[PDB]
Amino acid sequence: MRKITVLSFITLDGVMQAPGGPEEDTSGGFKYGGWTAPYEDEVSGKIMEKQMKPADYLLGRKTFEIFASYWPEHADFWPGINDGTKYVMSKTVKKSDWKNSVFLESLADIKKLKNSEGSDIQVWGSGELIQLLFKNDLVDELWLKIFPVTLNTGKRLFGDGTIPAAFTLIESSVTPSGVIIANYKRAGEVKTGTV
Amino acid sequence: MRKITVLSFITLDGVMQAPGGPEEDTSGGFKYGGWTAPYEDEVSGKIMEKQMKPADYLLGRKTFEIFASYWPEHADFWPGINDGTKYVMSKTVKKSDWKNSVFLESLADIKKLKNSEGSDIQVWGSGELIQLLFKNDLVDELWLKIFPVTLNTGKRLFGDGTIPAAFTLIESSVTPSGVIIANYKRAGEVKTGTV
Ligand SMILES: NC(=O)c1ccc[n+]([C@@H]2O[C@H](COP(=O)([O-])OP(=O)(O)OC[C@H]3O[C@@H](n4cnc5c(N)ncnc54)[C@H](OP(=O)(O)O)[C@@H]3O)[C@@H](O)[C@H]2O)c1
Ligand SMILES: NC(=O)c1ccc[n+]([C@@H]2O[C@H](COP(=O)([O-])OP(=O)(O)OC[C@H]3O[C@@H](n4cnc5c(N)ncnc54)[C@H](OP(=O)(O)O)[C@@H]3O)[C@@H](O)[C@H]2O)c1
Repeated sequence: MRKITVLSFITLDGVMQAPGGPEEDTSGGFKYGGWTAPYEDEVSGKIMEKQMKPADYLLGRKTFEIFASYWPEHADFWPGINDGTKYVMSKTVKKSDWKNSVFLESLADIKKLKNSEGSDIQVWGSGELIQLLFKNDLVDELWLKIFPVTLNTGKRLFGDGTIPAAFTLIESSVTPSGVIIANYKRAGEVKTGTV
Repeated sequence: MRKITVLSFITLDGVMQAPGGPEEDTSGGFKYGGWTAPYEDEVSGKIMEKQMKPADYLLGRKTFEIFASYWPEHADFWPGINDGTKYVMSKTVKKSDWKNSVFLESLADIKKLKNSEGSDIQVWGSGELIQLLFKNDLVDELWLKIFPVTLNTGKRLFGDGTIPAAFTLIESSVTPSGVIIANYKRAGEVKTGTV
């Protein structure tokens, strides 16, 4: 069994659509593409230069295609995304000219990939796919960056597929710009009591 | 002009409902009341102590009635809520047995209270009222406790009133139990660039 970590940038109110630029995702007429931009410093760059080390990858087709239009030309900056296998969930795509790209189609195939032998899997973007992974408790770890911003609309990290579940805060950090780094571990079932 | 702070206990996915006990709020058949119970410790107690200093209060009727059923009999632990004036939004309750209870019926009333002179206003619970506050940008600070848990359903802090807006992280820390204390300051507009 391989470990699956979901890495995500989110607003205070859990929005994750289009962090990196105004046209990254125009779904719904979303007007705040790029909201992650004003909050980038150099300690953040180091923090997730460590989070960008070589692994394998699991992606929704849309996030795969966003990545495939950029990163094949910037392997200097992120060699992990280019050298590691990228398993992509899609029914409409079967091949890519980006090397080390395998296309899966089912929950069953994701289960086989997790069972199979190989390096730990990273998930980036992939909100819809993440809903599928959450609903089947396939997500072993969460690396979140929470930014000091609220947006009403936009795709959400905790959406349709969220289940009730408990986590452990492995570690945390703060950013000179006001971003909270929070890395959680899956910890079984939700406990209730009385205060 | 008084400082309206909103204080709130939220899950990773931002559920606000019924933090303290299994029957605290059973709207929707919510089965996870008391989700903050396993996560309370000494450090949380001290941070609350600073947050429970004598202030004025602004509540939704429901949260006021939950508070009234318990807090007038425990003025030793939380004096401020008994001594301070409680401004309660309702069209249903015009008077209460609780000392220092004033009942407001409209948005204008909340603004006039804000325009007024007095102790700074604290807001606890009151998710629906909070929605009204957000929609008109009347909230100036946010003191959140984020808990390492996820629940699907439930009343959310950021809901049908959340508006796009920027914040400044004015403080943050972590409890040994794994909760993240994040206090934020309202900071003008949302900025987008290109990473
Ligand atoms: N905040 C961040 O960390 C971050 C980082 C990067 C990107 N993003 C954003 O992430 C978003 C990615 O777009 P998206 O989440 O809407 O789509 P996505 O998950 O990246 O990919 C959606 C596609 O993946 C396939 N798929 C996903 N789930 C499936 C399922 N449960 N069953 C069968 N097929 C499934 C389908 O492919 P087919 O149609 O081909 O069959 C589906 O159309 C964008 O908004 C992007 O800006 C966020
Ligand atoms: N996470 C935390 O920190 C925390 C702490 C304590 C409690 N809570 C939870 O907060 C929740 C409080 O219940 P709630 O959020 O449903 O309601 P609420 O905001 O506490 O009060 C509901 C009542 O307030 C009045 N009201 C609120 N907004 C109004 C508006 N825009 N216009 C006119 N009147 C308005 C109305 O009174 P009338 O109907 O009387 O006219 C409404 O019925 C509970 O679930 C509680 O468990 C959370």
